[PDB]
Amino acid sequence: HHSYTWTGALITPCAAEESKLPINALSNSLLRHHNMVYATTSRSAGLRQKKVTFDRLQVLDDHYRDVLKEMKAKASTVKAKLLSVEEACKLTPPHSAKSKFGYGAKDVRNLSSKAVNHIHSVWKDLLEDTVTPIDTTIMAKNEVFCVQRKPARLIVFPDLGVRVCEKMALYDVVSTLPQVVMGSSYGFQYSPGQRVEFLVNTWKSKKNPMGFSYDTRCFDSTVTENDIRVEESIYQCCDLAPEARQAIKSLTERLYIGGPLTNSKGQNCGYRRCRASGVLTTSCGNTLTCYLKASAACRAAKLQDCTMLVNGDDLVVICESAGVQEDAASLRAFTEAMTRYSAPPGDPPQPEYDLELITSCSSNVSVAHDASGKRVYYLTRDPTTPLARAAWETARHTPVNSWLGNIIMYAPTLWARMILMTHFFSILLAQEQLEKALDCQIYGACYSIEPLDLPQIIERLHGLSAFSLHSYSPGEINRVASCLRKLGVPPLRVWRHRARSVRARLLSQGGRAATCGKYLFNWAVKTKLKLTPIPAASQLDLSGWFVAGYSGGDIYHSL
Ligand SMILES: CCc1ccc(/C=C2\SC(N[C@@H](c3ccc(F)cc3)c3nnn[nH]3)=NC2=O)o1
Repeated sequence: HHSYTWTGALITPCAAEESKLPINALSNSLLRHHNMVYATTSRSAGLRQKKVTFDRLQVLDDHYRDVLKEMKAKASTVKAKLLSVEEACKLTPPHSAKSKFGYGAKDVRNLSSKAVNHIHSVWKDLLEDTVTPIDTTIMAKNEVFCVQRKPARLIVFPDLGVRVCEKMALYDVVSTLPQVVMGSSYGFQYSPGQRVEFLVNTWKSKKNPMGFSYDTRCFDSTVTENDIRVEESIYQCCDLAPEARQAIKSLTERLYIGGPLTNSKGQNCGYRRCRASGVLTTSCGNTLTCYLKASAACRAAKLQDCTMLVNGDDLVVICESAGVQEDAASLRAFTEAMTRYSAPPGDPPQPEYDLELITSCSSNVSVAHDASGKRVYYLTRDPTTPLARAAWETARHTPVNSWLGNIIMYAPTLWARMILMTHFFSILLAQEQLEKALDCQIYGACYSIEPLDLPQIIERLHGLSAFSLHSYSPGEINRVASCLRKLGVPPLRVWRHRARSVRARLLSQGGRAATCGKYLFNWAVKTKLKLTPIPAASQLDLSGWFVAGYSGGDIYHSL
């Protein structure tokens, strides 16, 4: 029951890898302590392998099965449709990994005959063959972090032709089933403000609120063949075309359950018997499996009035405190139950009685004040990683622009507004690229977004309050200030000055550019403006922006 097996061949890169933070003429204006930023490479792949390789044990009891039966009952009310080849193709990221069969993402998106014919042939093979394991590629991810160094994460994905077939058979499923099965507990259905709203309204729902987060040690490796088959049983509960049932069955047996691992050089690196992190069902499956195990675990632990919030492998639980002593005991029972379900904790879960002290999805609730001085809750997080990546993206263009995604997701925060917005808008203006669409990711899906639309986008996801928040909490203030000292980032005084400069230059531009200056940097001037709803803000089609998670799902969308 080992998560993985290895032949000994090394996980190889498909291009030159940089470890040290690239430096340019802009670097210092943001960060001085360059040696604290690094990017993980294949060189550490070996360390990760040893961490994610272990034997799994599972003891499923009646609570587990009772929760599963309930989940299947909700799942049966779901009706999913097969996606056409064209539809699935249009969902393919312009820069997705090219197929090993003579065509790439560009060919897929343009519906080239070669790409369509191969896709159709792969689809046919899935319907006729439900046994032969599908090949996958294992790569060491290149991610940027701040020191104090972690080994590179691994990514396992099948060929482009297969990814397109996954979409056809399961896109509609993984996009709609989770919300029906888990209801208000499915986190990807909420925007940042909606997630904060759900957490506060839930916290208040309890007379004696108590909450905690649960971090499973390498969740993907804890997923057993049973878990993957259980997820399939849930999918099959949906009303599906017979052709889709066969495709989902086949993908489960040949890909999801496990298969061979091939490095970028074509050598067999080993075999996988756990969750593949680079497939379409990675997010939905982890969310379903985490919710199933945690729900059953809550019962075993006898937690009162439990309200859960699940996002992939990230879990949040808010319930009725039965006392400080009893809570601690319950939590331990919960952990023991989770462990029996093959989901041991990486870090011991601790009970919190202060919402702001609960961190889930690397984030936490905090409070500030809007123009009217009213108390307003918002989602924030430790700026360290976001700032380390912003430095890298300062001297190196990357496939994913983390700074953009961070600005969109945490626009109300002190650090995103003061630093991220000021810094990158200054750069955009200098290169006159304000209107250039850039790629960023929201909940694992890729989106092409033009900086000039940030104002309208932020107003839609956070409301005008994001443009005028102030008097942040002492806790948040200290955490940001510490980060800035650690990384060597200029003080507010400096950023405010740079913001006025950027703001003035934007206003001169006019059009949307001026809108960016007026709204994004109204906090910089001494005499703030009124700031009213943006007209074109209703034209934006953010329908599929916050519906589900697609981490590793190879999903694309054009705004
Ligand atoms: C990171 C270290 C730090 C210094 C001061 C604070 C706390 C601040 S600044 C602020 N408001 C200003 C602001 C500065 C930068 C921003 F990005 C937003 C708001 C502001 N001026 N005019 N309107 N609002 N409110 C607080 O509690 O944190």
